[PDB]
Order: sequence, then structure tokens, then C-alpha cells
Amino acid sequence: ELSEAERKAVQAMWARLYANCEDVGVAILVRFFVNFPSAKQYFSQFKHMEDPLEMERSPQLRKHACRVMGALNTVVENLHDPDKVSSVLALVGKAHALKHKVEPVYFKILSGVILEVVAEEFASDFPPETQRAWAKLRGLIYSHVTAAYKEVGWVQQV
Ligand code: HEM
Repeated sequence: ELSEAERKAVQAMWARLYANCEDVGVAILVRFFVNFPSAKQYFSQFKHMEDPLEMERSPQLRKHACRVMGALNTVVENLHDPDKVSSVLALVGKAHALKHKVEPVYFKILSGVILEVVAEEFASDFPPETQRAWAKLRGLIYSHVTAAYKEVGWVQQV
């Protein structure tokens, strides 16, 4: 669950990744909405944009990219401060369960998409001990997020 080594491997990798916050977050979102056009339903601005071209460029989408990337950054950066991470995700988890009401599973799905991009950006040096280190940040994120959902006794509505 993220050694000292792992924590730095992920950290360096994301560092070079976040220095591109902009295009990378957008590529993730746009790609998430193409694979699962139904998570687009939660966004009142994309619920209808179907052409990933309109998306790719849109300043709002770019905004939600800004947010997702920023939050992840805080997690990754304070990845050694159990408390800090637990907090950013609790805050993020409850906002999505109670305010936006995104069914929890999308998180896991959205995380895979994120790693897919990471793995592509570093297809050059994506080692087993490193890919294995990202799988943790992934499982760490989700469980934390579903803990928030669980604590609020989440039920999605009809
Ligand atoms: C990687 C994990 C995610 C992070 C860090 C994240 C982060 C954020 C942040 C920081 C905001 C700002 C608003 C606030 O905090 O209340 C936000 C809004 C929002 N997020 Fe996420 N999010 C994540 C995943 C998702 C997923 C998987 C969905 C589902 C499809 C989603 C749907 C939304 C919606 C619908 C809003 C409100 C957007 C709007 O209407 O302006 N988020 N998110």
C-alpha cells in the first residue's frame, strides 16, 4: 500500500503528468465519456454533447478536468500523510454521493481510465514494481471514496 519507493515513483510520474494538468485531464474525461456515455448524464452541460470534439475543447469540461486533476494532485502529493489523503477523498466522496449523486462504481471506472493514460505517457518506462504501485493508488482511492458513500448510507434514487 505504497512504500516509500512506490510513493516516489508514482509521485514523479504524476508530477510530469500534472505539469500537463490541462490536456491530460481533458483527455481522461473525454475518454471516460466515450467509453461510458452515461456518466455524461450527471453533467448538465455535457449530458448532450456527443461529439468528443465539442468536449475536447470546452472551457467547462476543461474546468472539471482542472478540479479532478487538482484533487488527485493533493492526494498524490500528501500520499505520506494518511490523514490528508483520507480527508481529501472523504470530502470528495461525500460531495459526489450527496450533492452530485454519482453512483460510486464510476470512480473505479474513471480511475482505470486515468491509469490508462499514465501508462501511455510512460509506455517507455512503465516497470512492474511501478505499474503495481499505481494499482494501489487506484484501489486506495476507490475504497476511501466508497467508505464515504457507505458512511452516508448511500442509495441512488429513481
Ligand atoms: C477521480 C475522482 C474524482 C474527483 C477528484 C472529482 C472531483 C470533483 C471536484 C473537485 C468537483 C468540484 C466540485 C465539488 O468538489 O463539489 C467535482 C464535481 C463533479 N463531479 Fe467529480 N470528481 C471525481 C470523479 C467523478 C466521477 C467518476 C463522476 C461521475 C460521472 C463525477 C461527477 C461530478 C459531477 C456531476 C460534478 C458536478 C459537476 C458540475 O455539475 O459542475 N466526478 N468533482
